[PDB]
Amino acid sequence: MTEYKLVVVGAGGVGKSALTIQLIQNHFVDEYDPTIEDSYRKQVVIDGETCLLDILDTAAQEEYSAMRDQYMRTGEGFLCVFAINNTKSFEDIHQYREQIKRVKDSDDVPMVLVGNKCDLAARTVESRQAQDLARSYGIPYIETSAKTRQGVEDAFYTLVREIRQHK
Ligand SMILES: Nc1nc2c(ncn2[C@@H]2O[C@H](COP(=O)(O)OP(=O)(O)NP(=O)(O)O)[C@@H](O)[C@H]2O)c(=O)[nH]1
Ligand SMILES: [Mg+2]
Ligand SMILES: [Mg+2]
Repeated sequence: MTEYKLVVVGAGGVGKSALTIQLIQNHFVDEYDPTIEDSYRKQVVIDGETCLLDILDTAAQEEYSAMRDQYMRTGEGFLCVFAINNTKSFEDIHQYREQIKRVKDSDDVPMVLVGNKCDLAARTVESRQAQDLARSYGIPYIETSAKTRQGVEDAFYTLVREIRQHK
């Protein structure tokens, strides 16, 4: 069946790991501690088709990762995550996108912009601002909470559909 290589990127603390674990966790382990970069597998049916998702949870740009360029080459679609209470993380999206362009040599790489931590009242990035940004790149914008689980499935499955539509 169809395998998708997905990569989760973004600034430190935005919830890259929390999102990934929320999607892929089977709850055998009650609380799972993800301190390192790692890969995780999830089998899912999307629009009638059984997909195997291979999901790479990455470190922020400021962290050293030897395989960084290679996993961006491998990656077929990217969740570009910022937190709605962290303006710097939203501003850093430009840099994550540029890194993906640098490696893959394309302006048309499948991506979804994800405003995480939407359960929090203390918002500093308005949804309209992020919609405008996503529209300028021709990518979807999805808000999520890794805590309440709102939007998590939508974010990842939307990314899969972007990859499929890119073909
Ligand atoms: N309120 C709230 N907190 C969240 C949400 N997602 C993650 N967090 C919290 O934000 C902190 C960072 O989460 P984490 O999953 O480690 O983020 P990360 O982007 O993987 N961090 P790192 O870059 O260090 O790997 C944790 O305290 C986590 O519980 C969310 O949707 N809502
Ligand atoms: Mg993490
Ligand atoms: Mg406000």
